[PDB]
Amino acid sequence: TRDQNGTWEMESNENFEGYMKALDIDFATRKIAVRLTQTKVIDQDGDNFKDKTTSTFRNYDVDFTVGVEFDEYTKSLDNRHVKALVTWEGDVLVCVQKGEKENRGWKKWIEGDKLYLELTCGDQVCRQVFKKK
Amino acid sequence: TRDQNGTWEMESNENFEGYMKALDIDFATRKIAVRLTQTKVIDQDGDNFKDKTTSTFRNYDVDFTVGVEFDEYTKSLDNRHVKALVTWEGDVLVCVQKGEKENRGWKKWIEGDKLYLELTCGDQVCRQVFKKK
Ligand SMILES: *C/C=C(C)/C=C/C=C(C)/C=C/C1=C(C)CCCC1(C)C
Repeated sequence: TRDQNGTWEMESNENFEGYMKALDIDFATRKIAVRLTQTKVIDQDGDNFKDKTTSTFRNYDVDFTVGVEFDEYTKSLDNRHVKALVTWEGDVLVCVQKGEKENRGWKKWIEGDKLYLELTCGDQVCRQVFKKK
Repeated sequence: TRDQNGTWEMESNENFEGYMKALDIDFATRKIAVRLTQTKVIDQDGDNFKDKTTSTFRNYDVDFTVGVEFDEYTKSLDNRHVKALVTWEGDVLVCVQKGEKENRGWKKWIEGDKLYLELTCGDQVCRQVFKKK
């Protein structure tokens, strides 16, 4: 078939590094690129093609109900089991992940059109700010 | 407020390295992660949350008509101009990218539920396989 329409998810990628080196793509970029999954969206109508390639490293999906403890396997992060509980403290959503790691959890809250997330583990704190699309 | 619904685009990310290290995420993995932009999709109904964070690197878009030569600027790849021409050889879609690099182009074809993409540049060949979602 000549019909290449569809949404296509990468299954394998052989010698992407060699090809990128031939193009002179910088080292930093290649090191990232080889690790990414790619998704390809092809819109084909007769002889007209629109091709969109997107690259992704890892996803993280978590579902929870506030006030309901749950077993959480942090797959594709550090791969541990923790007992997670998310509760409200004012308008701050607060998560504690009980497990091997001390002081593990997070805080997530809104101010104006921005979302603030503070991730904690051990004595380390990571602070992230998101803007609404 | 407590409504955190929406699609959220990361604006900044402080000490992500510190946090991943405390989690014992491996060095190479940390170095890729710190570079990527994240998008957070939150679906909230009352106290029920579904959270999906996606880490992404680059995108590449190209539109063309089979048989019509066009100037391709490879923005976000090697940032060069090639005169690209895409043609059919049987059921294989074949592009030649004429410019500075020799043997530059690609081939795309369907076999079953799979899409095959061979990318070439200089003495290098990259082979990719995609499955329809
Ligand atoms: C017909 C479909 C084509 C030619 C798809 C081409 C996609 C690439 C040549 C991949 C480009 C990327 C890199 C070279 C590194 C950054 C990540 C990508 C996937 C955008």
